[PDB]
Amino acid sequence: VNSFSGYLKLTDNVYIKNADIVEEAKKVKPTVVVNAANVYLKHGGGVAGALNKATNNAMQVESDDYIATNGPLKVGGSCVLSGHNLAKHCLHVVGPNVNKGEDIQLLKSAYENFNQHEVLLAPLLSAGIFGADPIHSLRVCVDTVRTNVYLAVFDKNLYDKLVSSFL
Ligand SMILES: O[C@@H]1CCN(c2ncnc3[nH]ccc23)C1
Repeated sequence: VNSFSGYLKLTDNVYIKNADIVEEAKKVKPTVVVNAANVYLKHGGGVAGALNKATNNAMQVESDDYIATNGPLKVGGSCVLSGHNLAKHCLHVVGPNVNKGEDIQLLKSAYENFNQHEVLLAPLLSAGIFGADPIHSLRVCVDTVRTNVYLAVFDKNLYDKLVSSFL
């Protein structure tokens, strides 16, 4: 039993809700919140910009030190950093950005990072400003993640479409 509330159950392990991931994280304080990161951990917009703003830029400060030490992530890769005031940990995961011409097959690799964590709050990878089809992202999520994932879909209109089209 966990403290996530109001989710629709899609499969044995995937749950979905129309919600703002920032406000959800602040309420639940999950062990792991997933960020929709880029390889440089430049949290400008989308989910990343919103999470960083909620940390008063502490996420960006920590991220800049991470990059200075380690260099960029790989597309499809991830790193674990602090969750600041939002969660114990933040798993920064880089899904392909279609608006940069990145390979969509890497979306499965991106979701595989979730399997290293027993429970996560997460967005649909590569959705929103990353330019992928959210229905496809949800399909890859369900077919790749085996751990317990609580998906927050910000757009209510998008949430309703995701539920009604789910196979
Ligand atoms: O890529 C799409 C576009 C934005 N996005 C989000 N998902 C869940 N919570 C969020 N809060 C702020 C943005 C956001 C997914």
